Amino acid sequence: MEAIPVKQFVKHIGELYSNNQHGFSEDFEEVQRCTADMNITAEHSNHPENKHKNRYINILAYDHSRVKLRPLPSKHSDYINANYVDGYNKAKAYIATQGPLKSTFEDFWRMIWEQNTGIIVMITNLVEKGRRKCDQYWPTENSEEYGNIIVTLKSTKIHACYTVRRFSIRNTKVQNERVVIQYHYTQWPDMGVPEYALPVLTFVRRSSAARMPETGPVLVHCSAGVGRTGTYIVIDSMLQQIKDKSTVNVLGFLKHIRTQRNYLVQTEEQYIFIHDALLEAILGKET
Repeated sequence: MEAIPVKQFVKHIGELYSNNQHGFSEDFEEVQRCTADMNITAEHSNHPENKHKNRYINILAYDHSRVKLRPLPSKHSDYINANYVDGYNKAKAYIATQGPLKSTFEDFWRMIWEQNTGIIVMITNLVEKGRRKCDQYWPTENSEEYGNIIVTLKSTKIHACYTVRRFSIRNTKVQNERVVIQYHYTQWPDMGVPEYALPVLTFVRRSSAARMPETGPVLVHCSAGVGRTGTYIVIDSMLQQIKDKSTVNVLGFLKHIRTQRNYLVQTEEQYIFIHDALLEAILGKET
């Protein structure tokens, strides 16, 4: 599949790092240019009624892959800045989305309900170095109402680098009650990428393993829902590919998902960090 054997992975890393990381720069420029001769529309994102529902004006939801809310008894009531994103050998394994705004809390929770999503992966802090990145769309304790969905915090589990929050959500218009587990990574740096890949590895595996059978896509968000979100999706997907085929196709998979949401894996640093992480994962398994 134009993939690399796991055994060659270590060697491939060497190459990409060699010659002042020329390999990595080529690869990421290819990722960046892979849309060059593709115009992917995001028209609903820029409809006047929907512009306030985007956290970042340049981070849009491609029309073709966007998650649509069921329309309401409400012109653009169907829009949320969210896109289906493929996982390894499974279409629409994820919903990549922005960290919701106060204004989109209802949309966000309704999407989770309507998509049969049971896992939230959140890869941001609410505020970072004094900068707002994400509004708190869950109750600090007990219940909160977001439109037709009431969210009850049931249990919280705080690890070194991530917090797990077990929520019970109920649709007041509907069974009516669903468990939704948020895995909240809490140690992503203000700037750049994590120095140590292992906590991120650990986070991916546990959050990934929480995906239960016959459930809707896992929702992954950070602030904008492209950089860290894209990084998560690639690491998780490639770990599945390694498990399933003992191969890796980071460049191939990423070029693919770039068509489904804009800027997934937003930086070359993120691109390299993916490789570091898979390297550590592979060398972990080897021992």
